[PDB]
Amino acid sequence: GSPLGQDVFLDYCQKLLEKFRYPWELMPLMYVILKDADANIEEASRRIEEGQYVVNEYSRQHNLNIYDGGELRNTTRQCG
Amino acid sequence: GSPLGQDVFLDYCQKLLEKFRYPWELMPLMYVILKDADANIEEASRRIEEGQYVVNEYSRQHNLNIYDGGELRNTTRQCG
Repeated sequence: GSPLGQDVFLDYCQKLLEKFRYPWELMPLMYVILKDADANIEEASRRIEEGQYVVNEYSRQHNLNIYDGGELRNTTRQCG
Repeated sequence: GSPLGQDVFLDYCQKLLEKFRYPWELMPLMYVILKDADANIEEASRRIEEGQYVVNEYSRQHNLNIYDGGELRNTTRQCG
């Protein structure tokens, strides 16, 4: 009787949170994700990443990144 | 992969972001959520909210953070 159920659903989220090093204010999102991923972190963690990769890749598609990329070309190589 | 149609998936993701007024770094989450909610914001917005309520509701029950409105801070107060 001491171990409840809902508290556990949050436990799993606590991991999906510390793993992605997210602040404590993003708990409602780790909650829905696990809610859709059958709460299987091994599955949900595979979604967020596939997500980070999307967002991070999406932008790099429009070349809208003034970071220190440095090496940036295609096909063979311009000349530098 | 599958560009064009992918740009829109970000359009919905954006609303889910501005509506909850989330920073630009939480796009990978608004991405997974819509991915399972058929990307139907009207369907996902129901999860996140029900999510904010869970975390928010789950907290006021133990009075963890939810803003103290008092012992929050102090900095200084040497008036007299």
